[PDB]
Amino acid sequence: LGPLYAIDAPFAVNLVSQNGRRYLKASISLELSNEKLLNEVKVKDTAIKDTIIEILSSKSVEEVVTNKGKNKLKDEIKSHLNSFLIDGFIKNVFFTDFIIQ
Repeated sequence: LGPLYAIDAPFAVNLVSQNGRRYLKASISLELSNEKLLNEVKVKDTAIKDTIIEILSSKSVEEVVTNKGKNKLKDEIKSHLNSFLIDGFIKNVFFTDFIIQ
């Protein structure tokens, strides 16, 4: 059980809506694999926010309402952040707020 790191600014993106305009709002926490990564994730906050925004803004409503979609989502977030982190890796991704408008 590693250090648990909340991203304080909530995320708010457009989903792909080929009929209307639909919005995802989501509060995300990351489980860190070790303490050393805690400074790296603070240093790389901007990069991390840019990657999450690209992942979430690319999905459709159908792709995120099911649990299989949310779990696809978490794995995508883990692996894209883990492609550039160096001092550790993301163990788990947690939503504490998730809602579509």
